[PDB]
Amino acid sequence: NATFGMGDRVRKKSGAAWQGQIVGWYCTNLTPEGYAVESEAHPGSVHIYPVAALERIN
Amino acid sequence: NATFGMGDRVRKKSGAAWQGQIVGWYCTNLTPEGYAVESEAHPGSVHIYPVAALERIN
Amino acid sequence: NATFGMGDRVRKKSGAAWQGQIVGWYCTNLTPEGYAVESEAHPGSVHIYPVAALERIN
Amino acid sequence: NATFGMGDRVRKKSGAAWQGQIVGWYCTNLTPEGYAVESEAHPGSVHIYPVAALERIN
Repeated sequence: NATFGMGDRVRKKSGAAWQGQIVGWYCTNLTPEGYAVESEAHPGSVHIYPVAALERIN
Repeated sequence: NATFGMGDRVRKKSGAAWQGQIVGWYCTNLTPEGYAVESEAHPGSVHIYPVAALERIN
Repeated sequence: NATFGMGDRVRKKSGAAWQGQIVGWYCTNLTPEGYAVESEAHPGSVHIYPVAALERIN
Repeated sequence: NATFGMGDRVRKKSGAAWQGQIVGWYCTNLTPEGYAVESEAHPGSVHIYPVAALERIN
């Protein structure tokens, strides 16, 4: 039901930047569809974001 | 292959504290088995950790 | 010029929760007045937020 | 008493990567000397770390 899948390259749409691959997912009441994204610039660094904060890029 | 599953209550074993439910998972080369945990004290706040940093509690 | 000072007890006003003492500060173009807050529930755990996200409590 | 000052360029020494400018500081019992660092790769993104995790670079 997934907007993204593992390995998709995405970026944060606005505010503080973040860009890299989907490496996981999470689900809470506040964020029913969330993803973990490993930075392509800082290997090993991972942030989690709601789907609405991210967009897929080539 | 999962050490934990969704909804398990866990806590960080040492250093900065964290405690609440598993709400997701992630996988990188640095952390091949990682989990997202929603704080039971601060609803909506989620941290991600490697499995070795966490332990299941009742 | 500080809205808060070290040791003030504050909480996040909305969205994911966070509550505890001011333990530091930071400044970027996106967040020209930001604070570090140590959770009173999870000792050692610290989040940083823009001033507009926080409010002082007793 | 500061190891680093505002604007110093630093990087994380090991594990997950992080690199950019010092933009703040914090102090807790677990981390009596900590810094906020804004990523030079992801503008607006800031992480906090203990001094021992960081090193100054040119």
